[PDB]
Amino acid sequence: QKIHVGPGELDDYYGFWSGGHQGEVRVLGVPSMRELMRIPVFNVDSATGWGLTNESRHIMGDSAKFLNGDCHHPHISMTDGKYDGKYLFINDKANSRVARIRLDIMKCDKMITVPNVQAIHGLRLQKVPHTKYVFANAEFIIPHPNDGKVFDLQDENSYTMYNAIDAETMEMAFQVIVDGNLDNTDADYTGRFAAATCYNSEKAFDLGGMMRNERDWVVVFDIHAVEAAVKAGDFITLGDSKTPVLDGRKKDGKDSKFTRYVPVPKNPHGCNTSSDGKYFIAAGKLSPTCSMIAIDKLPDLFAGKLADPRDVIVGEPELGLGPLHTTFDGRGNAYTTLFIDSQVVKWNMEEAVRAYKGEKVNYIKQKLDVHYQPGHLHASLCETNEADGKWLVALSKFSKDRFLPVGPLHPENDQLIDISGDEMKLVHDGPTFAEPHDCIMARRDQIKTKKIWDRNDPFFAPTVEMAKKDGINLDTDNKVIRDGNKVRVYMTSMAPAFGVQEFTVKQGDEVTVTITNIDQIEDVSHGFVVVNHGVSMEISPQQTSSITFVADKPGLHWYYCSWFCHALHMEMVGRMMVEPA
Amino acid sequence: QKIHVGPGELDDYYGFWSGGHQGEVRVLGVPSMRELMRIPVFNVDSATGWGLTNESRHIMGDSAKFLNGDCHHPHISMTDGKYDGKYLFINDKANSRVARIRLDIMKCDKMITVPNVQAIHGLRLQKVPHTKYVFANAEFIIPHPNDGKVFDLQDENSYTMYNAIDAETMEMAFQVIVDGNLDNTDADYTGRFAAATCYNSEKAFDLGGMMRNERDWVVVFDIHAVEAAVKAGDFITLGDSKTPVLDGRKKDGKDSKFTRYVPVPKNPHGCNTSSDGKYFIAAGKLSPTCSMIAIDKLPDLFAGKLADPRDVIVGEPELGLGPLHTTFDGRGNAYTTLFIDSQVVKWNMEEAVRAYKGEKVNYIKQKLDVHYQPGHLHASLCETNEADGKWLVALSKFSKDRFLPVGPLHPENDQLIDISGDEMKLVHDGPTFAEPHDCIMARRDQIKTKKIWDRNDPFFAPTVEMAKKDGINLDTDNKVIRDGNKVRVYMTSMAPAFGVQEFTVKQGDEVTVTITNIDQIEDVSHGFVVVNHGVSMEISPQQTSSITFVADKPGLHWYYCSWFCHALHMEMVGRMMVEPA
Ligand code: CUA
Ligand code: CUA
Ligand SMILES: [Ca+2]
Ligand SMILES: [Ca+2]
Ligand SMILES: [Cl-]
Ligand SMILES: [Cl-]
Ligand SMILES: [K+]
Ligand SMILES: [K+]
Repeated sequence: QKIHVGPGELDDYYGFWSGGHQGEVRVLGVPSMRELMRIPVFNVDSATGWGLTNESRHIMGDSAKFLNGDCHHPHISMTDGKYDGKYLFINDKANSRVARIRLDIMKCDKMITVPNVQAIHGLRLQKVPHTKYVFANAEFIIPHPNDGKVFDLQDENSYTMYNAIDAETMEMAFQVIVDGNLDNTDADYTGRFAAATCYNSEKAFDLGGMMRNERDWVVVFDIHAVEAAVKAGDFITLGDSKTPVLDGRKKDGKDSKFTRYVPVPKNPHGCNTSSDGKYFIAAGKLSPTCSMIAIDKLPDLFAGKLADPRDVIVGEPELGLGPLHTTFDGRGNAYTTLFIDSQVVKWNMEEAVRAYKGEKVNYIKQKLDVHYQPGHLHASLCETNEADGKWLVALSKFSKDRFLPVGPLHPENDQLIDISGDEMKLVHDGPTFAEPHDCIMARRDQIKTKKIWDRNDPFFAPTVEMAKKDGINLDTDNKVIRDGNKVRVYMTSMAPAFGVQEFTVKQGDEVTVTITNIDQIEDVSHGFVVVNHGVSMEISPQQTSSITFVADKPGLHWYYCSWFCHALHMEMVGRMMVEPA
Repeated sequence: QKIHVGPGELDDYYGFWSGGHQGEVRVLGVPSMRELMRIPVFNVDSATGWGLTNESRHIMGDSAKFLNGDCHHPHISMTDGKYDGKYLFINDKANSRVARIRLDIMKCDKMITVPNVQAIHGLRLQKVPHTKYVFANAEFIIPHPNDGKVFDLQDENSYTMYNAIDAETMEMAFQVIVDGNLDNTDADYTGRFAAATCYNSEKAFDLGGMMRNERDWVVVFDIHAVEAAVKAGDFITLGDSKTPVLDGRKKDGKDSKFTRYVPVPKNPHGCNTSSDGKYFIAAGKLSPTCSMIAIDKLPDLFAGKLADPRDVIVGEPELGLGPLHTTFDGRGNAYTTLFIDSQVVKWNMEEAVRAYKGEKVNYIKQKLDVHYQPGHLHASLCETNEADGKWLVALSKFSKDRFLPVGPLHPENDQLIDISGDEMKLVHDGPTFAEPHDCIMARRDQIKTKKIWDRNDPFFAPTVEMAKKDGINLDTDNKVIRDGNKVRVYMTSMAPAFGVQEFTVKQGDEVTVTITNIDQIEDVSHGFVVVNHGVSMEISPQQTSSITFVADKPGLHWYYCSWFCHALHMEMVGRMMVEPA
């Protein structure tokens, strides 16, 4: 298969990389493994002005004060268990957020701070009949209220929560209180069930105390029950938050209607739904195994027909030292990362089930050495019923000597593996910055992007609305509006000239600058930088962007186009003149 | 020649790419073209905490308030016209800075805001006897003083200055006032001469005005005469800066003794020194030519022994539409990007010289189509007397359809070209983000990097000093110092545990957390994030990192390791308990 993309040839798949604790999303071409684009999200991007513009800061809301993010789990919206390519969602563990990226423009359009929780980690989307909810794990246990009166993790009100978000409105939909904590999560192929791993059933704070008892669990949710109760008004609220909260904790050994707890060894990590939709598969981490829950048997468990929690475990294969995550070729094989053994193991699921039932069958097919310490892995289309079994990417955390030395801080090794035949084969070592955790691949024909902006696009619709209240036609106008100590500059730009090449303000004015790029030709991007004022933004064809800063320095202040747009780019400039105190 | 670096194999050259409007430096492996490392400079990096940590904010000084940058020009320190691999220097156009990167650790360790100027653009290094000076261009004509009383560019005190920075101290050495402006810059192979291009000899603000003269110039500097006047104390100062300022403007049609103006058509851009040391080659931009100045004839120019300044023009080859930059194979050939024709033109320098003298000779050897609109280009070791004629990179501004569509905003196309033979062969298209302008390549053996940090390292030496005053040994100690409402947490880190897992503070307290990574294994990096407090940093092996934040939120707040470092990495956590006000 494939491997090389030469000049003039295009990649076959889009890859979407989490940027880890750097905070952006990266778009790659597969199988080239080249970075086609970065999409700023939780990071401040000096290039495009994400974090600086009024459009981005409005999207970010109050959290625009944060300059950091820690994002792990990128996922694409689905319709009937197949990517629809409309949105990508990603977590922020550092500042408790979920972001939405529109895949038609490759920008983040919505962001939410998840209320009453700490650290949003695991995240996956509802598969069937479409992505109605985004499900997100809050990883750390906290007091409720968290007012500094209680610090102890054991209080009746010290807990973490599972989170559902309307994928379309990006509002909170509901939250479910749970025993222990939450690591990773996945959803079934019906919409009824979701599931999550827990590694802190002990509720300790030290290393040894989290590794305490030989088993934790995966908690299985009945979204249908949860939906029913919310619409039956049976919910509580926490603090000033209107979010419906339902209780998924076990009372005195009795179950809530919303949850079930399936014991799993040992500090389990990855939580993955097979492409055939037969299994939730939990990676054992400290246990050298994975754990297979039959989704089949979940209706009987919730209905009380099953004698005991462990009954839904139809497989528990022994695999190797330090299992972290599982993915699927859609051929009936599963692929699991072993962190300690530094391998990917390929294994047959149905054979694992039968071996848990007595039959002595060798369910392991192959172990491939990786370099080194793999975390996540992802097979192409693995999260859909179209799992095509062509490509595998394992994302290792130590690169050691796989690339040229670049100092004490090392890159990550993301390795492309061909799985289209019977033997896994390593084809490409891909260095990446700041620890991507997971990634997702889509077919090229599953993504459809806009070549230039629509004037009516929601992204800057608020800026269009404000322009109205000044009597500005953004498509045509080059005006300066004065309002007390607020100066609002409106201009069109067309390579190689700004529509407004000079304005004059008085010292201390609040200057907003709105730019509308009216070039027709694709790729004709402009920038705008105000020298020595900390101001920078992109404006792409037919886009409107706006930025606001204080003219606190008297004298002549130059602004220049940052994006190379024309032969006369260097001369694409203007002057802001600031009248003294 | 080469091209593919399969798994386990290593690249041959380091590349150091500008990060453009994004503000960072990127280290790539050549010829694979993979990005090995991002070095944060003018950008805020959520991953390492550059812009957030105390060590980084100290280096940046007052400019820490700025979240943006605009770099174009990365260069490597030399000894005897050869790379010595100690330092990389780069410009910031947006906020008028010069930054230093230490190539042993791959971090920015020094940063200066250039006084009394706007927009640091062109930048190159003294070649011989070594890089004592960093030369830097200030692009924009501004009033002095810029107090808001005078705005006119024609005014006797409206001008810009050429800048010299001590490469070692990173303190201003001197500035030189010039007529017109400055675009790009380069230096000879003796240390006496430096030269810069000008496109605004007209001192205009509009587009037509800047294009009025048929010729602008390259201004040439006698650095030795300059140095001899600073020494003699024949200099002025401006405003609050101590920096010696010399006058290299013309006075009533008579030269300053520090400078010469050599008229060159038209809005010239590139300013490149051939690797044999013979020529400053200015790229003609609006004129379809390069102009070759003979560094030979310069001593006579400054000794007044030549009637006209054009007498130092020895070749002015017609090459094609929109020449922007020039590079060298060390074989006698120059290679020039044609922005409008979208080509690299290979030409023989000495034949161009023969042609200028009327001799009938075809100095053009080849034109290679590039995709699309090339700005800068770079041939391996081209800045040294060791120019090796092997690889070339052309950095084109419009990628169009060369990669998959990723929205209205496109990647740049940096195309690797094989120049080892008579024929340039296009070998790889490399999509890049936020428009790197230029780059530089060095042989693998020319870069030596630290595998781990030294405890004595200058980078965190100030943080070490604060610890001594506190009677704190960083290598061993896990104590919590209190001083009023200041709280100074000192801890060691060893995967999988922070040496301080808990600390209590009062609401409103100023918390400084100082972490020393005492793991000995290479590549074992640690991280430190405080949830919902916008705090994030990296501590690589044997490093000390510190960060400061306010505990304005009462309650329990978790802090965790961000770098996946150990099997139990998820459990590398701690607790900040904050008592109410
Ligand atoms: Cu407009 Cu560069
Ligand atoms: Cu230390 Cu992960
Ligand atoms: Ca446990
Ligand atoms: Ca001119
Ligand atoms: Cl998972
Ligand atoms: Cl140049
Ligand atoms: K790593
Ligand atoms: K571009």
